[PDB]
Amino acid sequence: DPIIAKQLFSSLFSGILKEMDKFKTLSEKNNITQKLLQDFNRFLNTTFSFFPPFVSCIQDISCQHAALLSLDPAAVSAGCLASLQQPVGIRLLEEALLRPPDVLRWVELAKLYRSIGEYDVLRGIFTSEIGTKQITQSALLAEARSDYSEAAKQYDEALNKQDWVDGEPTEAEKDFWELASLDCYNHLAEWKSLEYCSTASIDSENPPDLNKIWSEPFYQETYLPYMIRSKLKLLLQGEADQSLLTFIDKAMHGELQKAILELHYSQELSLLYLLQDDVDRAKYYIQNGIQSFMQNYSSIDVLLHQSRLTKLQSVQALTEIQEFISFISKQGNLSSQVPLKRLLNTWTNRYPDAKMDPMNIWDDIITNRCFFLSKIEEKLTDISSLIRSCKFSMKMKMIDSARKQNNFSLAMKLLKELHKESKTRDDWLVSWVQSYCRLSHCRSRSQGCSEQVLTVLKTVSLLDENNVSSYLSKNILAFRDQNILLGTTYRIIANALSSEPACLAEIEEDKARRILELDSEKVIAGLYQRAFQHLSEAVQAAAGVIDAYMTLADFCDQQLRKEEEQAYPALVVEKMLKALKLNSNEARLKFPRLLQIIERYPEETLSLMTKEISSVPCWQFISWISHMVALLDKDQAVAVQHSVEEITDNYPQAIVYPFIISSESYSFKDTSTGHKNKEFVARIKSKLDQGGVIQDFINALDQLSNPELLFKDWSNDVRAELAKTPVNKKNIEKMYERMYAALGDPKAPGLGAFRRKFIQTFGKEFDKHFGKGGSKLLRMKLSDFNDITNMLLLKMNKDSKPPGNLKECSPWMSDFKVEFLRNELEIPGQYDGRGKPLPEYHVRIAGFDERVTVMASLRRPKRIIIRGHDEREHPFLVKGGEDLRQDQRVEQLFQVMNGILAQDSACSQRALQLRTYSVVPMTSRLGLIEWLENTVTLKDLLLNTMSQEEKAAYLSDPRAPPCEYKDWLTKMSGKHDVGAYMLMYKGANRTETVTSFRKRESKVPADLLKRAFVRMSTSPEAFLALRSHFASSHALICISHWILGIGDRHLNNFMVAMETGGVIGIDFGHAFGSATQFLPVPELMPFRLTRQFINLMLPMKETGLMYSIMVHALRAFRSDPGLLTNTMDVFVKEPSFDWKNFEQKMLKKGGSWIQEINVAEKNWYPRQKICYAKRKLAGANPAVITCDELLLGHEKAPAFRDYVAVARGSKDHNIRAQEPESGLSEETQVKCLMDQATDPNILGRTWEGWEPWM
Repeated sequence: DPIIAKQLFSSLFSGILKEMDKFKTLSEKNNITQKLLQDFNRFLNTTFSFFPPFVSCIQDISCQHAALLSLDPAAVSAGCLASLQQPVGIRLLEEALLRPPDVLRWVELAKLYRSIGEYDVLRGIFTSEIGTKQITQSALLAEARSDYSEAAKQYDEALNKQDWVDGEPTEAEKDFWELASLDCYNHLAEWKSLEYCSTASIDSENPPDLNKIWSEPFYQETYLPYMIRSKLKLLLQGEADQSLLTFIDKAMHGELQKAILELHYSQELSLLYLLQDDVDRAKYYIQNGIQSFMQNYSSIDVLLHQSRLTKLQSVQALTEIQEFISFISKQGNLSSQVPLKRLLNTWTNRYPDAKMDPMNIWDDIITNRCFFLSKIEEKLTDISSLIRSCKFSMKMKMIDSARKQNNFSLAMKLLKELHKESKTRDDWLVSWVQSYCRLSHCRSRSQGCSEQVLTVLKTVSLLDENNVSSYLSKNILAFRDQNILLGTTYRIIANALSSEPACLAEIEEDKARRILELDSEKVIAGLYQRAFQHLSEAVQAAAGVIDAYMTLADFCDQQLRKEEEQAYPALVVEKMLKALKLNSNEARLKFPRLLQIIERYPEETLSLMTKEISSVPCWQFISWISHMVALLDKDQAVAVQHSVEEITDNYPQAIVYPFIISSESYSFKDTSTGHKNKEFVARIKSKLDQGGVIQDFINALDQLSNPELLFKDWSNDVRAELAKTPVNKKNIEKMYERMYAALGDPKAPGLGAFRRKFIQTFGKEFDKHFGKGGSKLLRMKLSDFNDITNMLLLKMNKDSKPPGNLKECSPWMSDFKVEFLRNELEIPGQYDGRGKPLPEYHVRIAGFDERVTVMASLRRPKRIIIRGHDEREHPFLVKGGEDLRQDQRVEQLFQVMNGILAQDSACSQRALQLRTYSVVPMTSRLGLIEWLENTVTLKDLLLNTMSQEEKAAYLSDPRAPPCEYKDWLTKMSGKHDVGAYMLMYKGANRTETVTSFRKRESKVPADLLKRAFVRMSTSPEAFLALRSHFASSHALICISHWILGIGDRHLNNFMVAMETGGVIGIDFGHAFGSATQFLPVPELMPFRLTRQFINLMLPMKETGLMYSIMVHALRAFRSDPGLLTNTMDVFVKEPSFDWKNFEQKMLKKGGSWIQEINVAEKNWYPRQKICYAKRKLAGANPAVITCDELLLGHEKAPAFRDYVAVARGSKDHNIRAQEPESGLSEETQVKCLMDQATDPNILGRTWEGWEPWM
């Protein structure tokens, strides 16, 4: 076994080098270490067989001592690239680049990061380190998205510069421009311009590409693959070129020119010998290619993902070469057409996937298949059309996949190269024209309003071509799609010149007259009619008609939300319900729009609403069941009664827990239409929970929650109502029954659920103190004294034992053991939209477990370890007293959020997906949350990475960052409580707080997250995997907690997954902007990007991985039809939190918000939150929205202009003070977001529990 020999030598040598340090002082020690360094250089230079547990052995023992770190940047990179052991040379070069020699080290580290994928870390060092110009930054910005036309334009516009008098570019960024030009010319199909750029550096005047590349081997690694690739890829379509054949012939004579050429490529060699018509050498080289693939794939480590992916994305082309050789060697395939037709039918069914394979894979497979079909049509001397139709269909599928990955300069050249063939038949023409129009519609979603008219005024005249002169009367699926795309075209024009009213028509010469022939307000209303007519013609003419419904539906819906400043409510309701009658999901999230339009326009279209909802499969409302059953109290519930009856008759388990939350509060009417509704609610209450076990289940769960932290909630309920004025009658009398049901006589909890073990020590002990309560407190009406309740509430927690130690505390569950058909429970947490469910195969609960575990918080939830009838064990979390509906709402928002992420190409290629869980509110004040296995909170991870002494030095010391902030706030203001923040904004300037923040954040250990990810990783090939996952997950939740504005992101709202290193986001108390608007000391930062998240990525900068993930996710978010805005609108206009639930849930945790109701009762305003979220989704300065929220919630306060001055910028140091208010872009938006999150003027002035330094 070579691995244990590697480990034994790597431990023995380091032990000897450690033990020699007593004698052999610094005179001889330096000579010994330089001789060891020279011998290691000699090993790496004279090796010829790169044995990987030898190469990795010497590169592992050099990295651990600070004398061999300056080993050999030229040899380390070559040994790791040839030995396929890159993540140890990466660690070696990074440890050298910590602590010119430090320029070629960045060149070799970029060479090592380029080979394992990792193109986001690669761009992050070509800006911070290989910089010194202002055109490299613009070119890399244009290449970070799939825009390799301007990005390669401004590289050849900078290599052949002449003077450029501001300095001279170095010799490290002068060939980097050539290499990046080769990359960007390779990303398109620029095959005539890649060979010239790759051969224009070895020599001049038609250079000798025969032996000049074989000496000075820098021309052998970089300029050789691009030359042979660009010449073969231009040979495969038909030319002569006579340059690669002769070079391969003259290079296949020797071993120095033969071993490299037959080891590295061999598949280019098989394609070349197939071009030279001989098959046996091609057979030998394709079998050598398959064997070399197997040898390479067996050496990449399994947890280096995307290296195995880009390795495995070539087996289809390899196997298609082998399959073409096998198809052409037989003689039965020649003279008969059925194996050819079977080959075509298996070719047009095995595509690479759109949206997931990059376009070089598509380019390889389609160019190979067209070469194969040309060879087959050569050897088979109708049948000429059956191959042309295959080639046309494959090329059009390639273009349709190319558009979806935002390759528009690559799709336009394919559409222009395919136009001449798409002329003879009409269906080819309409597919080409509709692909053209779809490309123009998906292209214009990012240009400004002045160019959005220009890019779609081209696709109007080419629809006045043929395919209208008697084609769209024989076929109907094209006649629908043309009307859909023309309506969308006029929609983009009419919304384009309405945001900018007339200046877009002013910047025109005849295009304004071409607009107006189809002022300044009477043409917009004509273009909306021109959009409406074409969108309404389509529904009169599976995903061929539900789009025809839903585009018209969303156009009329945005017309109504614009008209709020017509018989359109008739056209929204039917044309959304007829598409929900088919299985849709874009029509399934838009149903509360119908529930709001039938309320706001109720005088018409309501019997139509009943007649249209009367025939719908009643499983497409289980996501919206808690919205239709909250209409049971309210007037006009006759539009939804048959669906509730159908659900209670078919699935009487998935309506129960929304029924208990809505029967808790119901104030019915007295009119004749409000007369049958009481009978209906009584009917469903009688026919549901018929066995009488769901209420006993909920009662047995309610006995598990702590009552000592429920007496707190009852005291806060009664002291907020009784102790203001003696005019509010009998509310305390109606609300004392809730306290009497859980405390008082001991037979009432036995009648409710069971004889508790807690009531023997609670309800028997608190009788001689609560006889006074039952006598006087039931009829008190004094509203003056509460210390007699405070002194017993203070003594009730010194004798109470939150250890219950068993499941015998709630003994209905300890002996569950179901017997027969007596209404089995079916454990909650299923039935979430998602087609027609199968209730027989759902997990039924078949036992509890005899252990309880209390989680550490203030509210103390309880984890239960119950079992299932599949003999699994599910743990859950019981939280009693708290309305968990809002967490369920925002997790549904996270579900639609990472459903819209997975539809994006550049996000699904990196596998960006938010981590969700399940929350069920069984009744109000009682719910059930999922539990996550083997996860630790972020503060506990950082607190257990430390040592045993520095923990005490960090927690208990006067110079600790906790106590120093309190001393600083005492010094700057004067008062020793909250309110000193209000005087610190006016008693301090910028520089003092910035220097004090640096001085107090230079006291925590900087290597606190790298130490945690290196303590548990055991390998350099696992350190990379555990760090990049943490980076991607934290960047995704940082950008996702900003659109729907979530504050309070302190160190306990993040849970890391200690087997793979990924963060979870929890605890959504602030959903829209409220931590800055209603807390006393606001939160001015967008998210949490502190020092530890910065120092994890050293020596790389924040302009790499986190920057690219945030920009890609934000561009995924703000390119939508409006699903997220509609769902957030439905979330805020749901009447369950009208400042009262807000103040109750802020009361139940005693922090900083205390005793504030004078203006916030009349300043909730659910239109404002949607206005601000839509405004920041439309592109806005992140310090303008913050100042608007501070204006909305903090005026008539002393330090308000200081709030604006701190969270506005400084115009000298801050990039967010130099940019305009609106009309921004994604890259500059993320730049201002990173400037606001990392700002010592902000983090020096922030809440003391948010902990900005760590």
